[PDB]
Amino acid sequence: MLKMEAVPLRLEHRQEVIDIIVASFYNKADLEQWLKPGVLRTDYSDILNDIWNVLVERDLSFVVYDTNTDRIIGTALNFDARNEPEVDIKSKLLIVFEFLEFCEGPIRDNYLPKGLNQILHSFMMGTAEKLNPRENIACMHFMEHEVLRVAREKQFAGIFTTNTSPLTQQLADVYHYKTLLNFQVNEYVHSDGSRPFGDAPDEQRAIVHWKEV
Ligand SMILES: NCCc1c[nH]cn1
Ligand SMILES: [Ca+2]
Repeated sequence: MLKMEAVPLRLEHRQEVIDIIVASFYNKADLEQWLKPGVLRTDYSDILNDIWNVLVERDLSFVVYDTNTDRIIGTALNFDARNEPEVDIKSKLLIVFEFLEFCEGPIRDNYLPKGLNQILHSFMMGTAEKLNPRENIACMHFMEHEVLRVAREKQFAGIFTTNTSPLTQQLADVYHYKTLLNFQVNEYVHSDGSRPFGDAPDEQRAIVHWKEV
């Protein structure tokens, strides 16, 4: 049985967190697959490197250790939704973030509580590549449990995330996240009139989830 411990993010975790996020997203992420070609592994690591110091300073993020091997198997990256760094993104990931803001912005700024320390934004999650399905499932349950604990302990009102894969969408639902938007990703229109995810099947959704704590 997999037994785990959540440790707050520290400055020396940078490369381990990057390796997990890159391995967890590059050529796997459900939105970026439609921007091919031109999704580079360094596009993800460039973003994390720009935000790394503030990410650690805000003290809302954590890694998950396997306490039997003392190695990191997962990580949850969080910010206050109203107090997030903005990075100029020179990569094609900028369209993903603009799409996510298209989903989140209207809901966040007009329907969720105003002020800082209200909305805990679950920004990225990931698990190590070598985890088998039992370990992956267990680590995701452990990270969801721990995001809730951080939210309560840090006195946030709730947890806000856009879930873009079927697994994270279904996990959100069994953890009783409320659906605020279920958007068909192939209908999103970029500023140049194109549809960057237009080739995606009609069934691929971006679901904006919210859970009060
Ligand atoms: N949490 C938003 C899902 C996502 C996709 N790509 C990057 N992030
Ligand atoms: Ca999520």
